[PDB]
Amino acid sequence: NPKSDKFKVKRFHHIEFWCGDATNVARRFSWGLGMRFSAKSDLSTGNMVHASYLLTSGDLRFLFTAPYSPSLSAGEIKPTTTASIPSFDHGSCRSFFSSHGLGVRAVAIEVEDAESAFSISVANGAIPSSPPIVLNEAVTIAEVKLYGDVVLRYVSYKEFLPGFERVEDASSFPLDYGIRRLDHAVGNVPELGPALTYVAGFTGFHQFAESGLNSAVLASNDEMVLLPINEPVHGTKSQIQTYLEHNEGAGLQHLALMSEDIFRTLREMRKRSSIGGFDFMPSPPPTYYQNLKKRVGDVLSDDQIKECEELGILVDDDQGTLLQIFTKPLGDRPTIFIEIIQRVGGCGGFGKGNFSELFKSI
Amino acid sequence: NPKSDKFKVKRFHHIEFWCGDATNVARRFSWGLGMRFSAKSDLSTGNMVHASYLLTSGDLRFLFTAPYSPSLSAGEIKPTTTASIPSFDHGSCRSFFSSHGLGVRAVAIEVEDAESAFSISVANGAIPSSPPIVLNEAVTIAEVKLYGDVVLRYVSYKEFLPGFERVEDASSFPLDYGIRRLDHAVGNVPELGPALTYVAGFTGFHQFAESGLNSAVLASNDEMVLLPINEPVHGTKSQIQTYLEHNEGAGLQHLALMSEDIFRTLREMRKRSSIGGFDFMPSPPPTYYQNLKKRVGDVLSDDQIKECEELGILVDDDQGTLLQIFTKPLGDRPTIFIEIIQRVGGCGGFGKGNFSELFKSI
Ligand SMILES: O=C1CCCC(=O)C1=C(O)c1ccc(C(F)(F)F)cc1[N+](=O)[O-]
Ligand SMILES: O=C1CCCC(=O)C1=C(O)c1ccc(C(F)(F)F)cc1[N+](=O)[O-]
Ligand SMILES: [Co+2]
Ligand SMILES: [Co+2]
Repeated sequence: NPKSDKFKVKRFHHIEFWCGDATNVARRFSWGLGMRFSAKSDLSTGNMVHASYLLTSGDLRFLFTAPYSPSLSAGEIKPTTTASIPSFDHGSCRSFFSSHGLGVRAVAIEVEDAESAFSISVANGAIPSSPPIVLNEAVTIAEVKLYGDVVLRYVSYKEFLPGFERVEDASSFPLDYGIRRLDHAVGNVPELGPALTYVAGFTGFHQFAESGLNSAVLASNDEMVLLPINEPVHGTKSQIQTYLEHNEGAGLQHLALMSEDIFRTLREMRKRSSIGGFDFMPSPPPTYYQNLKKRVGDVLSDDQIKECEELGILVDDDQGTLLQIFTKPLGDRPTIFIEIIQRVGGCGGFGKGNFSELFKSI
Repeated sequence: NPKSDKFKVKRFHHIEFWCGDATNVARRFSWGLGMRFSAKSDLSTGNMVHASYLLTSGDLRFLFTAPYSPSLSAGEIKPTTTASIPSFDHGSCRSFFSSHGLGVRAVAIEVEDAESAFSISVANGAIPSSPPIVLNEAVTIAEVKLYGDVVLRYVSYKEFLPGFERVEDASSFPLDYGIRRLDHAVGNVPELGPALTYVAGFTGFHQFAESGLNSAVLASNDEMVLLPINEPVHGTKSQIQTYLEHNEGAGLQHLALMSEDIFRTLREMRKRSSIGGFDFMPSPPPTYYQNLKKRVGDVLSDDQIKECEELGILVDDDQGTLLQIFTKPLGDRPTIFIEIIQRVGGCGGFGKGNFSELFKSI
């Protein structure tokens, strides 16, 4: 950990999904994941450009943005626009959604100064996506191309964003399953070589870490933001190659959401998989948990290990051990999905040893 | 009722929504309305063109179709395609979804013969949308332009559709709130004149029926399919004019879903409005229900009338009385919404008298 970050980054701020209808996506994710309706920005607030709805579960913030009819804001220009997120564009959102479907547009990171972070990034090789825009003389947002069509959004403060309105405490249900923070966001790239040296080039992020894939992890000075990047290899399958085929290019593979009580979260979500929520990947056979008594027998009690077999949880090092489960793809395309992890910054790893442990069941 | 239908139509068959992501829309509607996951047609079944998911609640069938990546079916042509619905097209679906957002694409009606119904319709002035296609030598589907970009789909049998697969009885939750059938589907048109004489021209459907709108209803020989069409008037507001502005053209305004126990359905849905379901329109003041004892006092008991005020239900003629409630718009745009009705074919009317009864509260 040389702490070679070119500028001071704080932590993950929010994740912005781009879809054609932000309502139906925000309603499903809120029920399937337990994120309360936080803030809104649409025609009811005065936004004639895009409809944005924020879901929050602890510190995690999920934003869902969809475009309106361009004729509504036809009489507007950028200086007098009414969009809460000035980085928005009708052409880019419909191009992003027609090429990738439902996917993550921007991985937002809170920094010390967004205007300074934009200049240092661009001067070190970052492709500028959106110039720094000041908002109500309090919030500043900037965006640079991350990989594919996903952009890295810098945000700095001196409340979510201006223009948004906090929903009424009675008009929103305080849903909460246990998810608190965003752990890491992983993206798939055809070549990790040019990608790892690019992202770490304008950020100074240091590297934190039969296979079917090759991957490495970038992290900040305190390992609070973690950006793993994968690359496929041919000669097996290669589920990451099928990602690039169905996603039609690079993009964010999965979001890792941290929870305080992974058993309560998986109990709340598995009871909702078939009533609007999210379906989980197939659980490993008891052979996997028969070997769990040998790997984490001294780390976990048999009553708790057997409970992991009931929910189908994957366990896996030196600094500590982590628990993890993977949700099925979040939409029609077999692309983006969700990973629920519990650690006991970046302690426990990323379940890289589970690839060999899962094959041992056969 | 002259029974002047040019061909024998049976009843409403299904409704097909067109969105960019069929999963998130089908998961929300199933939880918010109580429709079980019926059949699917996607890559898991062999469809490399579109992802379609059928929701059923009694006889009502809601279909949700979204396009895949065109490169997946790039090596296919129409004779050797793998799409379950041959009427599908990547260009039309993305054009429909980029112009109208989430909306109804096809109002399907079961007929005696789809090939004959297509020929009689086209020969009487219908604009052909999709030619008749035979499916597994058992099902025949045909489509003609209805109004705007909505098309009227004819379907005839000799199971939903071939290519689809019935989901497993264990992999689907038997959700059921009480909705059983589709009553009527209403569309907004800039001019009902050219629209009413067009739709009734190639179908022979007879007319069944300060205002802010002008409307008329078309119906079959047995009044089992009901297609009301509205037109705005300027000089008030005009919520139908705002429909044509946000929908960017004509389209289906609202779907009327019939239920057997309107009180149970509204009790199941109102408890789910803030947890992924559908929000309802504002309920009328008790002044509206103070006049309910004078209009339907001899038609309903005070214990049941007071219960209608708790759920905020609208009541309204000669043949009988009907109950009705309107859901808020189903997505980002203030366009398409849902109406829950209970009748005691087409008996009770369409709540046309509620416009004057609602204004009496002031
Ligand atoms: O967290 C990461 C990034 C590094 C490599 C990786 O595959 C990670 C996964 O989240 C992960 C871990 C384990 C498995 C397993 F073993 F279950 F297949 C799968 C994944 N994965 O591809 O998401
Ligand atoms: O069913 C119809 C079609 C004919 C006219 C009409 O407006 C119908 C409605 O479903 C309806 C009825 C009453 C109201 C009221 F009174 F609550 F405003 C509103 C509608 N509507 O526009 O859907
Ligand atoms: Co991960
Ligand atoms: Co109606």
